[PDB]
This record gives sequence, structure tokens and C-alpha cells, in this order.
Amino acid sequence: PAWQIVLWAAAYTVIVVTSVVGNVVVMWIILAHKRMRTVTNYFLVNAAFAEASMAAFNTVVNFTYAVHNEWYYGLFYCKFHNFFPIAAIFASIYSMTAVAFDRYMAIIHPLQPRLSLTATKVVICVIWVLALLLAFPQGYYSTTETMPSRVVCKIEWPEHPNKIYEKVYHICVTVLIYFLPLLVIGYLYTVVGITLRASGIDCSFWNESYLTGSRDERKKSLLSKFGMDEGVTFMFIGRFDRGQKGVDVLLKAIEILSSKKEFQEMRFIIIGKGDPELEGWARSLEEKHGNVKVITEMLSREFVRELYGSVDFVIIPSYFEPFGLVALEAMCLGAIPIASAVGGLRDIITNETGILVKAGDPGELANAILKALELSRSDLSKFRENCKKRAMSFSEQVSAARKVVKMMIVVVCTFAICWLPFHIFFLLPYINPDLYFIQQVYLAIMWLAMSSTMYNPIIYCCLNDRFRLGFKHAFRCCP
Ligand SMILES: C[C@@H](O[C@H]1OCCN(Cc2nc(=O)[nH][nH]2)[C@H]1c1ccc(F)cc1)c1cc(C(F)(F)F)cc(C(F)(F)F)c1
Ligand SMILES: CCCCCCCC/C=C\CCCCCCCC(=O)OC[C@H](O)CO
Ligand SMILES: CCCCCCCC/C=C\CCCCCCCC(=O)O
Ligand SMILES: CCCCCCCC/C=C\CCCCCCCC(=O)O
Ligand SMILES: CCCCCCCC/C=C\CCCCCCCC(=O)O
Repeated sequence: PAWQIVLWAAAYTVIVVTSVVGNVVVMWIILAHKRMRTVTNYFLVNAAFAEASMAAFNTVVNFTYAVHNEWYYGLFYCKFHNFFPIAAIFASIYSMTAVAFDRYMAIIHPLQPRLSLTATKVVICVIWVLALLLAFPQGYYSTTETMPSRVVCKIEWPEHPNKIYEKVYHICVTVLIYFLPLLVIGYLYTVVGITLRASGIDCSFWNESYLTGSRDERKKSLLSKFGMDEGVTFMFIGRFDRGQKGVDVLLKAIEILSSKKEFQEMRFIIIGKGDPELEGWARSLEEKHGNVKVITEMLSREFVRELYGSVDFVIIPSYFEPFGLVALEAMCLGAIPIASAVGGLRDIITNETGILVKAGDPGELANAILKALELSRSDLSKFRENCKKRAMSFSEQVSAARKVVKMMIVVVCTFAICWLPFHIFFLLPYINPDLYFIQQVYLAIMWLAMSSTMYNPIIYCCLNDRFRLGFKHAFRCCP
């Protein structure tokens, strides 16, 4: 069916041209602009070079040899045709693995040193050396030979009764360039994507701009709704439990403070439900003291935003706070956090943006509450401004990192999809020989696998403003 061959040749040429043009433009965008020269972009340039080289130097003969099963192209090209794609795919997928590892280090272990640019050039050279070494056996054993009357290019391992070495080599290459790097990148981006999503906040909602009036009028109206007169107002919200959210630590701190004269000047609002003994202890402290209020009913997020914008301080005595979104919610609304120095709370709150204490120590928490009462004698506006600025700038870095990580996840998923049918096609004989319309299926599977060399520049242009601007500059001639 010659018309099908014409359509297939057109599709393969579309692969070649799109891959070469887009990857060359990506290399120009990164290398020619000093702002673009980063660790991540260097690994991306290495991957773009590997993919453009494979599309430029293998696609045409792969198509022609798949369509016309006689080798006319010489011995050295037979070796290169069996050698280069393994090295190129290895170099590209491990450049992507290095990008994911650099992101995981910057986000999960910020204190630990990362690669310098020269270190990344060294890593890229090591990657290419390992790629060439892994590809070497397949190119070394390739030869042209009559089979028995017409020339073919074929991999000829030394004759062994079970061909065990060639089989183990193929399995190892498939693991090293597909399954293992995908598992590693999947772990890295799962941890990173969960940690970033758990640290995000909706700034369109948790925003002081939707409150009305001065903070003092709001706090007075709130205390009046609770039946209390004006005072320095502390708020807790969370589940009542032992060993987790710390409401028991806050209740012990309230009992410690209750004997002091300073307790007269404080007000407490404890919101949550859970362990009945803790609920009964909170109701006992509420009836015992006129400056304590407890709310076990569920509240709307609008009412909680009103509370965050009215109270003076929010107490977060968590034993365990991996992400600390509640601290961002309070700080965005101008409440000053008083929190255990654990996890995301320790990462977000600073000495200038809150008060931090050891988790599980009621006496240190009572001392921090007394320190907050001492701070309340003076104006707190600069403190709340620092809390708001810190919460905004933190949210901000999280959002940009989420964009970059989403782009890289789209890249890795496109790679996994494009290469799965190819490796399945070459692993099927080991579990079921079959292979008896195979040529039409092979042209489709090969087209999909090699199409992977053209998607990344398209992906960068859609999901990255800098690459989009670089593509606009490269194509300024066009409308
Ligand atoms: C060179 C060719 O390789 C296959 O065809 C020959 C036999 N070879 C298994 C074998 N090797 C022996 O020594 N005996 N049998 C196959 C194979 C090799 C390594 C694998 F991981 C999976 C399959 C290949 C490989 C890739 C890859 F490697 F990047 F995926 C991509 C492409 C291209 F995109 F251009 F079309 C072409
Ligand atoms: C917007 C601009 C649009 C421009 C549109 C045209 C772009 C053509 C450029 C590169 C494609 C060709 C790259 C090289 C392809 C080589 C084909 C080949 O013969 O491969 C040699 C290899 O050694 C064994 O075949
Ligand atoms: C980016 C760098 C790319 C370099 C590619 C170099 C070309 C590789 C092609 C074939 C290498 C395999 C060599 C096999 C030699 C066999 C000699 C013999 O059997 O006598
Ligand atoms: C040290 C702090 C530990 C915090 C643990 C928090 C609980 C979550 C931990 C592991 C669950 C991982 C499940 C990932 C499944 C994929 C989810 C997805 O696709 O988005
Ligand atoms: C034939 C199968 C090909 C598989 C790859 C498909 C092409 C993917 C390339 C670009 C698509 C990128 C879209 C990613 C989500 C964008 C979300 C958004 O724009 O907000």
C-alpha cells in the first residue's frame, strides 16, 4: 500500500523537522541568554541535544529499513543505528532525573548544598560516558550480513546455547533507560508535588481586604459577641487530641497562667472537637473563667477568616505539623502565630514573624503567652505587617515552584507514555513469542517512541513564560 508508505514518511519527517527546530531553538534560548544559564536549564539543554541528535541521525534510516527490509547503508552506520539511540535516551532521561533530584533537594533539604554549574557540567560528562558505555555492546555486535542471500543489519552476540548474555543485556538496558529512572523521578516528584500542594493557600480568600473596619473594632465586636470585654485575645483551632494538635498543652498552659494577675488581661477562644476528656476539660475551664470561650460546633471558613482578622494571636501548639497551612492562614489575616517549632511551622515562622516554642512544654507556652501580652502593650502593626509579608512571599515561591514542577511532570509523563509500547513490543517475545500485521503495528509503535524527541520544546513553550518569550523572539519574522 504505497499511499500508506507516503503518509508514514510524512509523519516521520514531521517528527524530524519539529524535533530539530524546537530543540535547537531551546538550546539557543538557554545558552544565548545569561539569565537562562542555570543547573536545571543545563540538564535541559543536554536532553534537548540528545533528542535532536537522535531525531536527526536515526529517524530516516529507521523508517526506510522498517519499510524496506534490506540494509544498504554500510557497516559503520549499522553499528551507529544500533548504538546511538540507547546512549541518547539514556543521556536525556538521566538529565531529567538530575533535574528532578535538584528540585527535590532544593525543596526537601534546602540547607544541603546543591550542584554548582561546573559540577553540573561534570555530571553531564559522566552521564554521556555512562550512556556510551551502556550502548557499546549493542553497537559492537552489530554487523551487516547476507541472510542468506540479501544484506541485513543484525546484532550478533557470540554463540551461547541459551543467548543468556544478550537477553540479560536487553533487560538491563530497558530497566536503566525506562523503569528505574521513571520510578526514581516518580518518587521525587510525588514527594515534591504533595509537599508543595500541602503548603499552598488560596490568597483570593484568606485576605484581610475582605474584612471591614479597624482591627480594634472587629476584636471588640467579637469579644462582645462572646460576652467578654476587651483584652489581648488568643485563639486556638484544631482537633482535640493527645500527642498531635496540642490542645492538652494549651489547656495546661491556661491552668498555669490562671493563677497570675496577668491572666486578667487575656482572653482565650478555643475551637475544635475530639477526645471527650479534653472537651470536658475545656468546658470546665470555660465555666471556671470568664475570659475563656469554647466552640465545639463546626464553623464556616468565613467566620474563621473573621476570627483570624480580629484576634491578636493564634496559638498552634502542634506536636506534629508537617506543612503549617494554618500558620499561613493566620498570618495572612494579620494574626501573630505562637507555635511549636516543628515542621512547616518552623519553616514558615521566623523570629520577626511570630513566637516559637518547644512542642509539648506547657510552661514554655505560658511564657510565650506572657511575652505576647508584654508585646501587646506597644503597637503591633509592624509585627502583623511582617507576618503578612512573610506569608505572601512564601505563598509566592510555592506557586512558582508548583508551576515548574507541573511542567517537569508533564515532560516525564509524556516520556513514559511515548516509550511504554516500544519496550512492551520488544519484551513481549520473552513471555509470549507471537509476532505473526506486525509491520503496521511496528511503524506506529516506532513513530510514537521517536515522537518523544519533539514534545519537550512544545511543552516548555506552553508552560514556561521565559521559554515562551524565547520562542517568540526566535520566530519574530512570522506574524
Ligand atoms: C537500537 C534499537 O534497539 C532495538 O532494536 C534492536 C534490538 N534491541 C534489543 C536487543 N539488543 C541486543 O543486543 N539484542 N536484542 C532493541 C532494544 C534495545 C534497548 C532497549 F532498551 C529496548 C529495545 C533502538 C533502541 C531504542 C532505545 F533503547 F532507546 F529504547 C530506541 C530506538 C529508536 F527510537 F530509534 F527507534 C531503537
Ligand atoms: C521555521 C523554520 C522551518 C524550517 C523547515 C526545514 C528545517 C530543516 C532543518 C533540519 C531538518 C533536517 C536535519 C537533518 C536531517 C538528516 C537526514 C539524514 O539524511 O540523516 C543523516 C544520517 O547520518 C543518516 O541518514
Ligand atoms: C555524542 C557522541 C556520539 C558518538 C557516537 C560514535 C559512533 C558510535 C558507533 C559505533 C560504536 C561501536 C564501536 C564498535 C567497534 C567494533 C570494532 C570491531 O568489532 O572490530
Ligand atoms: C515527616 C512528615 C510526614 C508527613 C506524612 C503525610 C502523609 C502523606 C505521606 C505519604 C502518602 C503518599 C501517597 C502518595 C500517593 C499519590 C498521591 C497523588 O497522586 O497525588
Ligand atoms: C500521541 C501521544 C502523544 C503524547 C504527548 C501529547 C502531547 C503533549 C504536549 C503538550 C501538552 C501540554 C499540556 C499540559 C497541560 C497544560 C495545562 C495548562 O495549560 O494549564
